[PDB]
Amino acid sequence: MVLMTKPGTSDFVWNGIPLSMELNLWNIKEYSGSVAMKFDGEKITFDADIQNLSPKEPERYVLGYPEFYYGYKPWENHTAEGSKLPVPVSSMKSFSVEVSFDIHHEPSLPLNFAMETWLTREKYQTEASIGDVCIMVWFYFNNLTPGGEKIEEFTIPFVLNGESVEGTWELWLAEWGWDYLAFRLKDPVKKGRVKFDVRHFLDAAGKALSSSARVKDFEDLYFTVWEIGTEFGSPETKSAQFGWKFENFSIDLEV
Ligand SMILES: OC[C@H]1O[C@@H](O[C@H]2[C@H](O)[C@@H](O)[C@@H](O)O[C@@H]2CO)[C@H](O)[C@@H](O)[C@@H]1O
Ligand SMILES: OC[C@H]1O[C@@H](O[C@H]2[C@H](O)[C@@H](O)[C@H](O)O[C@@H]2CO)[C@H](O)[C@@H](O)[C@@H]1O
Repeated sequence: MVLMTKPGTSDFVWNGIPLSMELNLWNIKEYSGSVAMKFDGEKITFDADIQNLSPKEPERYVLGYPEFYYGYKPWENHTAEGSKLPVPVSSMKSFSVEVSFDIHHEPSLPLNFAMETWLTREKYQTEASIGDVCIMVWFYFNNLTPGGEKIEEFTIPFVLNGESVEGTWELWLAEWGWDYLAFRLKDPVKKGRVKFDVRHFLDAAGKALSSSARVKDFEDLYFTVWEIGTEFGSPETKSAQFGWKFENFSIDLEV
């Protein structure tokens, strides 16, 4: 069992897949109270009951992103050993991700259940900047909209509780220090099981960025990681009570 009760990263293995879990309070300057993240071989859980919160940088809006991930997270210059990522986007034929989740939170708290990747020009960057892309996939949100503005909608299939459905995904785009693309499901799901192919979101992102002056050759970027977690907070959030459980994780990367 892996148990963390303060910010940090631990590597673990879940049904043979090497992963990293990060009790990530990246934009919190100070807090009081409790946080706990645990992996027991079958499930990863997170719980927070924190108060006296203030952000390091209110311009970043959210306060943290407790998560787990497969691959190399640029910002932490970290990857567990044994991951098949990073690989160039062009080499990915398909990348299936499956997980079951159950999110709970006080009603007022800005929060999402979001997955993400970082597409970078070089294989092991320690930051993203102009020319790089962040792609997020939001399956749930509460009192939180993605950054930038909504530009498009895409119909992309996924399997929900074992049934193939067609989701309608809003695409939000922001041009910051790097390009931010967030796909947000229009019928959010707070608890369930999802399976989907990341290649559909890479394809949509490539089309959306086809006329970009900032992103040069999208298919030559490196797909570095797949992160799964919950962003939370806004610049006004002073306390946060929420938690989640993830189970039934599997992936199939075909390169
Ligand atoms: O900016 C560096 C931190 O990024 C964190 O990821 C953020 C990202 O910057 C946002 O634009 C959006 O994609 O949500 C992410 C999660 O909140 C990263 O988790 C931190 O480790 C970095 O310090
Ligand atoms: O860290 C950036 C953060 O942005 C979040 O969206 C904010 C956005 O930054 C702000 O300019 C706008 O006014 O409000 C939204 C929130 O509604 C975005 O939700 C996160 O994914 C992203 O991490």
